[PDB]
Amino acid sequence: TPAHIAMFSIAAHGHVNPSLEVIRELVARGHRVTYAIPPVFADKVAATGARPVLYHSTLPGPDADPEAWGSTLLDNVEPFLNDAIQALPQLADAYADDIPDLVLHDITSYPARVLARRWGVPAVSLSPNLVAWKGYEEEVAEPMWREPRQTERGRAYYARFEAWLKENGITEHPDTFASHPPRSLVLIPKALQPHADRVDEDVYTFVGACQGDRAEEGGWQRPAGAEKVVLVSLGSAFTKQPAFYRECVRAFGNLPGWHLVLQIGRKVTPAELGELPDNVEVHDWVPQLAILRQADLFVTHAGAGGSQEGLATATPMIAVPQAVDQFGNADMLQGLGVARKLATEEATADLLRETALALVDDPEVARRLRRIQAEMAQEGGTRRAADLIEAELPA
Ligand code: NA
Repeated sequence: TPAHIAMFSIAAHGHVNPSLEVIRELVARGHRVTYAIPPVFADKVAATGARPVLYHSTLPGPDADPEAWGSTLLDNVEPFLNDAIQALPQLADAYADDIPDLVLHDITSYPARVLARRWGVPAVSLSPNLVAWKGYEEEVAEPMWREPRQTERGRAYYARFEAWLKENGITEHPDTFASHPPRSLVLIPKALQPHADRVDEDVYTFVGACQGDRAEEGGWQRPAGAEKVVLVSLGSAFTKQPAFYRECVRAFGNLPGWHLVLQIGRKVTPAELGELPDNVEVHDWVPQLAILRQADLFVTHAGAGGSQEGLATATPMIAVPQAVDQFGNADMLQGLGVARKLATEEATADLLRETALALVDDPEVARRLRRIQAEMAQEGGTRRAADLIEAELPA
């Protein structure tokens, strides 16, 4: 008689993709898994074998640019409260006489936390980004929150948040409720966790290893004259670059022994790029892994899949973030001695080239990558996380 594990997330790729493999494995293990998700991701979720439970989220669909979330931290954070308040009852009612044995959820789902409590079952939080360490509150939250909190808006945000939890028997402060889960699996490698020396390892277990995505075998496969392959697979931060994808051509084009995979405004759109040399393939859509598995350098936006897979593929990286969060990845990657940090004003054909020739020729870069790949192997992937989830399953 199967345990019911209820998963919760929102319609955003970065909050669904990282755990799809885990959900897939839990189903493969015989658990009955339901997955609360908006309709746009129903197909995506059903493909894991989980039953989608549909609800209406007022958050921006997975198909939205980052003008659409908002410009200050209260603009970033309020939407999750607003959504949660109108999603809670939908979800409570959809699960009314089918109370799960265990609640799993991406960090964005406030309803999941509330319902786990209301139902008196354990919740397991699944983080696709870094988590709080012991000390973050004083260290980091304050000043960041220091100002918005003495504004009329921030006092009302926090007021409404209190009241809403109070409605649901919860007395934890909202910052506690939101940012400090009792139990969490962190889906990024420890190597990419700030001040990771201080994460509480009763609460949090790191499971950041590649287990999965398209584990496909063969994507594109190296032309058998390609000494050094450089995939440029998010290298940018998704913004217009009629100079950066072209700076990449000038860096690697006709560079003896090199071969350059570019991936563009992934809607085609150009004959900017111009007179492509013979060792330069450009595409709108690539299989970042089979490539990375045979690539020797990776120019990247450096988000989770991207910082992770290059580490996972022991591929040194030229870090081209263009976002404060990936500025922390960049100096973290760079901090580990396996990448050099670059912004677009900086990522010019010359400096791309000499940095590329540094990194691929640095035998210690390779040794460090080996080191990190081994630590991620240990952390475990899908089976690992699935184990940890079972180990909670009021069973
Ligand atoms: Na490699």
